[PDB]
Amino acid sequence: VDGDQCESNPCLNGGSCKDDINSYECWCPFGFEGKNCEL
Repeated sequence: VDGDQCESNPCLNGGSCKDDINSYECWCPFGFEGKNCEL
């Protein structure tokens, strides 16, 4: 489980962590952006 980028919900504000291939993608609610939804 090396593609366990959704271990401790890295994304912020109250977003979800989705996986792609090797790395992850965060899914933020409508109005938030960033790598780990920081804005």
